[PDB]
Amino acid sequence: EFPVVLVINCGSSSIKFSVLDVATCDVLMAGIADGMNTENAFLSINGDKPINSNYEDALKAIAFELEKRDLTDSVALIGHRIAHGGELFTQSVIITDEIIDNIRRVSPLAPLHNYANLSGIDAARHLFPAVRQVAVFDTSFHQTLAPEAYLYGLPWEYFSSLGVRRYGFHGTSHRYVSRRAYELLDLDEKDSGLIVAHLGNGASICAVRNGQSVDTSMGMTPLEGLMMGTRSGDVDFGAMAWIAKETGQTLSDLERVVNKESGLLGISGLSSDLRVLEKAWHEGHERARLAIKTFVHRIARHIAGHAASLHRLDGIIFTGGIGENSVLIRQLVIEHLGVLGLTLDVEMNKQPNSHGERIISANPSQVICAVIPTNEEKMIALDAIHLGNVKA
Amino acid sequence: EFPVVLVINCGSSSIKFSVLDVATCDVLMAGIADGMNTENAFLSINGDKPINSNYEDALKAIAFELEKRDLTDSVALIGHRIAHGGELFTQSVIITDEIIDNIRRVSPLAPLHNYANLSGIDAARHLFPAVRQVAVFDTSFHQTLAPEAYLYGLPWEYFSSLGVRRYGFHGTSHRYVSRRAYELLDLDEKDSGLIVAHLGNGASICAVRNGQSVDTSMGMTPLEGLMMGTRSGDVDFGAMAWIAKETGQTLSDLERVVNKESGLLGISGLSSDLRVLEKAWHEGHERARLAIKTFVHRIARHIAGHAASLHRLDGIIFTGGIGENSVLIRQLVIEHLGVLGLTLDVEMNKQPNSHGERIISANPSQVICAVIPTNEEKMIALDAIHLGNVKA
Repeated sequence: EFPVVLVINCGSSSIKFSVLDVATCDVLMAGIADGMNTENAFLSINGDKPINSNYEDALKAIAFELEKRDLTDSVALIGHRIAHGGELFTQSVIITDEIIDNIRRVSPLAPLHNYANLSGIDAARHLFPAVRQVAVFDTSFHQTLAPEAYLYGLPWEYFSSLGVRRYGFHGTSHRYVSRRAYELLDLDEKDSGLIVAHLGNGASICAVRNGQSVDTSMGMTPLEGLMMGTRSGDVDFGAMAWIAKETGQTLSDLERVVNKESGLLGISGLSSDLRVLEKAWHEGHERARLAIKTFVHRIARHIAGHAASLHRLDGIIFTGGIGENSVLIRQLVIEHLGVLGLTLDVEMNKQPNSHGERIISANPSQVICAVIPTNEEKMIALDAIHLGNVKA
Repeated sequence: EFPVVLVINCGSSSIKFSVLDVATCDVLMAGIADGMNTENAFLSINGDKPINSNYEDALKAIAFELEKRDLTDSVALIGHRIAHGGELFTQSVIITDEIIDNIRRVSPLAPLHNYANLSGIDAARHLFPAVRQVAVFDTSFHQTLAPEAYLYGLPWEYFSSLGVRRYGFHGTSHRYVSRRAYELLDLDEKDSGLIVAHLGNGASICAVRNGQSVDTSMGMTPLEGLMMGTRSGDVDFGAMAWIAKETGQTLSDLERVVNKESGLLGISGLSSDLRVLEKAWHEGHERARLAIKTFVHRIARHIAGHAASLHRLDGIIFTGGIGENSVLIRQLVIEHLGVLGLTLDVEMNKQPNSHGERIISANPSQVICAVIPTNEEKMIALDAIHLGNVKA
């Protein structure tokens, strides 16, 4: 019958979706319902002919587009991406009224995206009442973190009553990539130490000991850790308090600066795109050079820092938009980690992403370096497929 | 004639002082003029019989105490501890009107302590007009940091116009300890990679490549990096912004919490003193255990992170109150760094601080581990003595 999985990702102003074959996890259809909540909303199926509304309206359009393509009868599972699962979700679950209630409980931890996810769930339940639906969380993989790894240095009341703690993100990616690495590197999952560098527009490092996440660079919010596209990353709180006095800016004013105006875009004053910055550096632009150098320095710093949660380091894995495609960043990051005895294979590192799961380190390297393309829709689908066998 | 150096440290509410022999750098007198700016002020010479006023009043008392001890005629040099030298000071200098003017320029970077230092300089110039006086800066050693190491991910204007950047502290300690390490470990200064862990009430890590500071854990303020006695250390700015909404606290309200109420005291809810917390952990107290475990985790994390600024790691050096005396912390931190191939010599690590400069790592260790007691007054004096030969 060739059943399919409908993967849904509801952002603050967009609904991204994919349709994957159950047997192969091949993408059969992809799209994005952009410009949400605004009066102008457009659906772009397969990147062609935009056609012109609330969250349910956009999904009803997608459902009617699958109905006219005769795929509605093949949708056996629906996968939902949830931004934040708090401490309540440690893995992917079958959606029920209880799960919805519990997602709503943790929604204050991400008031923007989580309510959009619930809107996507409410709509998909209305349109597909007979289809099994699953929730896959960004945070769930990092719930194996020890208290010493997730606690902040703040007073205990902030953690006990307010729930302030490290959660970490890109967890679905970090899990997927780690699983693939045991195959590629011929490692035993239960006797392994990996560092996964997820480098995209948002970026995080994760240390994976014996199949479990033990440290990750993002905190309670996606703002901590690595410097990113428009995100500052680690920043001295005293420096932020010093700025507030000099500029007369509040905490909310500076939160927007840290999130939207900082990072690669902030230092260079040009772009959050590395392709632009690399060219500018070769064209002699110094602020683009510094932005990249700082980006690399902070990546090296966190990769090495995260390695302290491992007993033995077996592999460093690059993934995400930047991790998969930037030959320069990988070279610089690896060369910034000679202290861990890394040796780069320059020609292998030059190979484009089309070569997929690949080794980029030379033989004398003490630690294997690799690129593994991340596929978050596939992991969502694979979780959905596995949960498809359940009788509940 | 046996000339001496008068070392002065002016805090926000105290004047600490020592008198060191020029030839040996042996402490001949030590004291503290505490309770400054308040109406009750007491001078404690050698920890006996407190005797009972502005910054000049307290120093005039010290000067009269040296006059009655017949040492005033032996004071050939006066050393001043300056909290912050901005970007203007890269080393210890002979104090002139120009230097004073320039210290005043950078005093907005530390409005509390720096003006107290200038008050100590103004007073010491009044009391000892014929004595050479030198300034030694907490920040100066970290001025060798590359832009990639000291820049934050914030927009460029914050660095260019406001001067927001990493400065780092304990620089005098980090320099001194690093110099001693080349002797103890038989290393060539110009071909070496050290990590210095300064663990006291305030704590910082510093990476020293070829004699130069290349990375350090504190930032623009002493609030960034390691979790400390009452300091939180690295904290997600988004988490702080999240708290502000829930509690209704401002940025200044949270700065005091981060600085005075957090850290070891914050998590344990008991003490900032490790001796208390160690006993409590053995007595079964869980929050004291977690405070120490988090303290160690964050130390391990930064030591390993800082090692990425080195090409070869030769030694890890412990110093400061905790680094010198805490057998437990050293054991746990080293055992948390098996990834760097560290091997602890348990019996050597048990040796008390009276054994001074000592190796605590076993032979199979890939990296030498050592304790080197820090002496900031001596480094101030040694800088003063060297600058004593100058004709200006």
